[PDB]
Amino acid sequence: KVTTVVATPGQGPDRPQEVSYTDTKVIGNGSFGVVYQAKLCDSGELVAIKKVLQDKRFKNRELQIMRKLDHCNIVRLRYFFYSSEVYLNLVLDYVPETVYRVARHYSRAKQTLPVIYVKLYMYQLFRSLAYIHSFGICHRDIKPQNLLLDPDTAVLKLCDFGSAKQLVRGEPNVSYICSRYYRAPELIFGATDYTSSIDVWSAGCVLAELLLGQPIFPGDSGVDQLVEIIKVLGTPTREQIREMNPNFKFPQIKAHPWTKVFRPRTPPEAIALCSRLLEYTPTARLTPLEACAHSFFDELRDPNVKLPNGRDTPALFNFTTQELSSNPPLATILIPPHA
Ligand SMILES: COc1ccccc1-c1c2c(nc3[nH]nc(C)c13)CC(C)(C)CC2=O
Repeated sequence: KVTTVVATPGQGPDRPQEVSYTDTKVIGNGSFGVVYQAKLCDSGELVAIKKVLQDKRFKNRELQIMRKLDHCNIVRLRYFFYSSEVYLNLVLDYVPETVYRVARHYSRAKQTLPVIYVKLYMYQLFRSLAYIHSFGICHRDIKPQNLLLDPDTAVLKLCDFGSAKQLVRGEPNVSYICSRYYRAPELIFGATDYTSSIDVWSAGCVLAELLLGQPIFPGDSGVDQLVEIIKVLGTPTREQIREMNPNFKFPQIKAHPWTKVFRPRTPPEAIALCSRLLEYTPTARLTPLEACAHSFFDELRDPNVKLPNGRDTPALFNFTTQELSSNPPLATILIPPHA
């Protein structure tokens, strides 16, 4: 059974072309609408299609954002089209697994994902974040379930830009965003003048989860989230609280030292990385490019590095000027001699 529609390509000139697909199958939903998988008739390639109710009182923000983005570690918008009350259909690349699902197979077997995979996956997530943040886009929903994963190639793609937004100095933003477990403390204190650094809090939570086998901060609610954070970081400094929201009763608790938090044969360089990501003071957190340049990811800059299945690594070093624009000298670390 073949559906043909007139769709504009995601990146190109506004040149609507007939597109045909088959094998339609519901795989998802949300308050937005429904998500399908489909096979493109021409290439045979697989696709997800996010179908979203649109009014005419607004440009869709997810769409605006997806048309600007072009990057190996971000899911690609292939086409978009309208259908029957009118819906928007985003046609995305389909990747059958996520970090969350892969990590969960490990965890259900009381096992720990090998560190090489943790390096690969985290590195590519940091790239994707350098890319979007250079446009001033904040994802606002970094979690393992939103990291697409081809486990044979170890390629990771960031997906689900339905909370993503451009942040502008002096335009306030909603404090209750991000999935709870991955939600930065400034957000829990109700900050509305936050930066892109909330995505970096989230990323360190993903890293920490991948080293622990489970979420580091499993909060009963928006507010118990803060308590869970405090058990590990301890109560924040008066200056820390001011850096989060310059404008809540909790007892006084000391920091658990970072080395006691993770399994004992955990590499120092992961702990060191983690600790510069899960900082209270938002401006103390590493930028995504600085995090890519961290020494934890040095195995990935070795010229002989190989996936455990014997294949080569995916592309790790093909940086664009866009991608490097926040700190260009980092290229000396980032692009190693052998490229
Ligand atoms: C907007 O939809 C998504 C949002 C977040 C994560 C994945 C998807 C979607 C899904 C999957 N692969 C995907 N590849 N590409 C897309 C898109 C996508 C496989 C799952 C995890 C089993 C189901 C799913 O929803």
